[PDB]
Amino acid sequence: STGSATTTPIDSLDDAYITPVQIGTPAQTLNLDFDTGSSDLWVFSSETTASEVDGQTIYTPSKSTTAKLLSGATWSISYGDGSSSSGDVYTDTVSVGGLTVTGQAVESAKKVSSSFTEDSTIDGLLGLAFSTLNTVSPTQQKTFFDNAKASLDSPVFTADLGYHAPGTYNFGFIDTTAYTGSITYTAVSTKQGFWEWTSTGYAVGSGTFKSTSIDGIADTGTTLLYLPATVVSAYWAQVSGAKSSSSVGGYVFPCSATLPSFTFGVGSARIVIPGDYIDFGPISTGSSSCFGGIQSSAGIGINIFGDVALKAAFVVFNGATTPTLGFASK
Repeated sequence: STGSATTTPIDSLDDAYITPVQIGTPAQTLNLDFDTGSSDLWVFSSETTASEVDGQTIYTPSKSTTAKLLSGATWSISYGDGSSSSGDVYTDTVSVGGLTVTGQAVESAKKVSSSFTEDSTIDGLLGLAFSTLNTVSPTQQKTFFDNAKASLDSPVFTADLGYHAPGTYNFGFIDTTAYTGSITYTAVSTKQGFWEWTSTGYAVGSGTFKSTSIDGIADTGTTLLYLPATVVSAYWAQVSGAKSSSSVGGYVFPCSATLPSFTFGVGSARIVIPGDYIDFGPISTGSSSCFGGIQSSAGIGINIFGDVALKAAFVVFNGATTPTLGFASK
C-alpha cells in the first residue's frame, strides 16, 4: 500500500505545516502537525477542557463506531518549546492520504497548554519519530508509520515541505519526479529515539564550505534551524546589523536586509537553503527588526534540522531494518 497527502503552511511565515488526517467511522478529519521529532498521535477532542479549546476541530470518539477506549492508558508529553498536553487513549481507524491503519492509538487530550489553545489551525500532532519515545502508559503504543510499515510497498515515508506553499508527505514510495539529481543517504542513530544524523559541514552564502561534523535531528515539528553557536555566529556576521537579542530570544536582523543562503552537507552532497527561507518576519507587528530562521542550539542540548532546513530538500525517512535518511535537492 501507499499514501499521499498534501501538507500546508499554517500561516504566511511557514510557522508549521498541517496535514489532513481521517480518524474514526464515519471519518472525522483533523488537521495534524506531522512531527518527526516525537512519537505520539494526539488530538483535540470532546474530552479537552472546554476553556482550552479555541477554534480547533475536535475528535469525538463517542461518534466513531470503531473507537475503543484503551483501558487504563494515559499519556502526557512536554515539547522542547515548553508546550505540553495530556489525556487518555482510544484505538481507532486512522487514514492519511489513502493509507489506512486499524487499531491506531489516538491519544485524546484532556489538557493542553496555552500555546496549543492559542493556535486554532493545529488540531493535534502525528508523531513520526521512533516508537520508543511514545508516552502512553502503562503500555507504550506504536506510531502511525510503525503500524503501517509492514503493509507499505517500501518501508519509507518522505517529507517535501514547501516554502510559502503546500507540499507533500508520501508513505510507502519515493516520487522520483519530486526532486532533482540523486538522493544522498546518510546513517541514522536511533539511540535517542530521533532521526539523528551527522551533517558533514556548512557554507554561508558564496563562502567556502567548512568540513565539520554536526550531529542533529531531522525534525519536521520544529520551525527553525538550530545549530552550534559558532556556526550561527558565522552566518549572522554576514548580515549587516544582525545581533543576538536576549530580550527577543535569538538573532534578529534588519527587515531591510537581503539574507545570504546557508548550505549544509549530506555526505559529499550539499543542500542550499535560500536566504529568503531564513526570514521569519517582524519580531512584533510593524517592527523593522526581523526574526532569524537560523538560531543557536546552545540552550537545547541537540542540533535541530527543522523546517527551515528540511523545506530546502526532498527528505526520505527510511524505516528499513537499519534506518537511514536521504536528502535530495528539488
